[PDB]
Amino acid sequence: GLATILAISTATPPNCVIQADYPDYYFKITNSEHMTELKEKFRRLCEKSMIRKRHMCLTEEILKANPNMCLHMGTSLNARQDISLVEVPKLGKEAATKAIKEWGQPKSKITHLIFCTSAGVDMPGADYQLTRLLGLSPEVKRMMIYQQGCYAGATVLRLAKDLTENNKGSRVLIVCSENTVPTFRGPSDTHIDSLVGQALFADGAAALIVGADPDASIERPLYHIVSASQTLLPDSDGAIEGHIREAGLTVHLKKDVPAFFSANIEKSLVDAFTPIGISDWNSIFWIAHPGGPAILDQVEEKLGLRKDKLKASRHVMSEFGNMSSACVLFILDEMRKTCLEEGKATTGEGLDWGVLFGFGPGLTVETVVLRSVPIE
Amino acid sequence: GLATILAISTATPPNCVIQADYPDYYFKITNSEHMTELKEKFRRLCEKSMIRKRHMCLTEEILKANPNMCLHMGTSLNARQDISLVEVPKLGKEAATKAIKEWGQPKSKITHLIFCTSAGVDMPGADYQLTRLLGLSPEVKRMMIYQQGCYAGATVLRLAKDLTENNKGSRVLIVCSENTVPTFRGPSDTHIDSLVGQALFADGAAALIVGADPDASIERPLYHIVSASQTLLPDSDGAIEGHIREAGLTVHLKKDVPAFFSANIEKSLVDAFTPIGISDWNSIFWIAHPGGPAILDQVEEKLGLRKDKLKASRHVMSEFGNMSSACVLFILDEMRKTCLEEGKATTGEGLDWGVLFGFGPGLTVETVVLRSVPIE
Repeated sequence: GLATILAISTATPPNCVIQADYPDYYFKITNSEHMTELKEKFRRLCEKSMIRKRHMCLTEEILKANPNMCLHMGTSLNARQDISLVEVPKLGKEAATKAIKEWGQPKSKITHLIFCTSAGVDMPGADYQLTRLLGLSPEVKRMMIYQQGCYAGATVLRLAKDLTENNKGSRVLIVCSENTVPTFRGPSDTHIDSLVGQALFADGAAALIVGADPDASIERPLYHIVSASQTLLPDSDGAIEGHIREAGLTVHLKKDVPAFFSANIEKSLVDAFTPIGISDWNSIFWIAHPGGPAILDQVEEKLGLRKDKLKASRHVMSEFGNMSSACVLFILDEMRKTCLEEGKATTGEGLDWGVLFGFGPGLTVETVVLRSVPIE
Repeated sequence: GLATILAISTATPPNCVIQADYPDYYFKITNSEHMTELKEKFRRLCEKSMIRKRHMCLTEEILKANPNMCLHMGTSLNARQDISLVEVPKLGKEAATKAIKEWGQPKSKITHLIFCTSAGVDMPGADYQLTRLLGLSPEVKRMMIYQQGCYAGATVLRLAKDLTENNKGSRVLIVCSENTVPTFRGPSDTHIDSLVGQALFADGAAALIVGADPDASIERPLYHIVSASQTLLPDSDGAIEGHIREAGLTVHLKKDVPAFFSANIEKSLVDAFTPIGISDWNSIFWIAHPGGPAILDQVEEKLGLRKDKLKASRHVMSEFGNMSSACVLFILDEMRKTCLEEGKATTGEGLDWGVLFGFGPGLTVETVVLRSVPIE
């Protein structure tokens, strides 16, 4: 009885920004059009991002009401909190409602809730807000995963596996909800790494139902969570940092983040798949947190992946940008929907075994081994 | 094979404040001595707190260097973060080293780390900092429980139970580390509830080793974690709130918080103990988060507990104050040490079954059922 994903749904705020137009908009809304060379640098970041569009509850109108958010380091945490702390459970509820509808069982059967966001902290947390918004049972067992950044979409699966497998009959609702409200800020020609965030980060929420021992008469498995690991990369201290400050969430990068991930990723593959007898990385299906396009390019190069292995991952990046923890969950939804639509033999692009990677601060790699489910 | 507590240790910062002297010190350091009636109110809060002393890394010297922290609502989150983000894993390391020493096994056998704090958020988190400070394996499986307030000492036991029981051979290190750096602030005669926090909150860290299937030749069980539940109290929305703002962590209370907990606590007892055939609440040993003295008084009254049932809980409150998540772990250490010293028959004051309560925002009650271990 492995933890099994039984439903997936997603949600995004209606407001959408076209990446091709973002450099003009961003340098206008931040009053930085005189920064002609930095605008060109940002234009190249956006072109290289391989993102077509991003959803953002931050509208021009809200930014106009919050000018300190358009500065690079304007005092603005309170304004960011006021917006984000409402948005996070609101967007998460939209995804959760759809996931519960697909699942088809009463919400009273939800025994556990995992909520995950890096978009703003509060007491009680977004898990409490979502519980009240959805009308979950007051006895729902909640785990609130705050501020773990971009690997946390795999973290919640690692958590959900132990929760559901140790508690017979349990059904876990997972909700990840992320947005750019804490990180949006104006440009600085001494903080280029902050510009990278302005080119990549986006809003989105994903919700899943997870449970061991599915009842085949009422539930439909999509993926089985076989194993889940976490590791810190050698000599990587300080590569990615995010600080929660009076100016909001500031982001700090070293140059060769992609090099660390690509140089170390095969060790996670070896540890996870050699015990199963698997060594051909093109023979498994892939879900890779795509928030750094260079990371996927370099992993693909390093391992010699066929250019289609990362297609669903890069697809979600193109249509949605870096939604932090939400991305890998969006990608799972994309994969199982595409495989059903195309008559593939399994929810894992016709393959039996799969890998799901989360990447983020540490540097941390989360490695989840999945089994697909046959499609008949 | 139940999750079993195998070692407990604690740590506090050296700087200690005597409660009898705190009202004079507090109104002097905050330049509020003209607030004679509010000082009398605060003096009564401190006298009624039943706290003798509290440990605090916040010294007079640090406060003198950070005058905005002595205002009621001075911009000061950055200053608070700069202090707290270093202190939290530092104090947690002191407790973890001692717990690992008591446990007696190599740190390479630690497979999971749970870190818990409400004293400040950062990316990577305090779990990462502690892992590097202690030299844990880079593959240690980490869970970072941020900002869950005062019930989170039971939350980490609920988490640790599922982690260790679902992973054969696993050994979990739990560290809770809390301090007053985010919440210390000057008085306001329109924010009386903030004064309550100034009378109660304290610094402390606790660390445990938890594992299922102890090896009796090298390990010594103290408590078994039988069950763990969480529930939200009816009609309690908004009773306790904490907001992370430009002025730090602000705390907001309604009047009858103790009434909600005492009125609802027996339902948690019934749900947890009736299935085991237990109904006499004086026949189990008690660990109760003591951070609200009125809560313990009213629970004792409501249930008719003999006046000694809460002795270890009130003892930790007297000697250490409200250390948030750390308290219930300090209390477990106190109980097992006292029972060994006094020749009691079990680590649970001679009784076989016990209850551990966490109380906090929601309103949330965490209910952990424990079994004691015989003492021979």
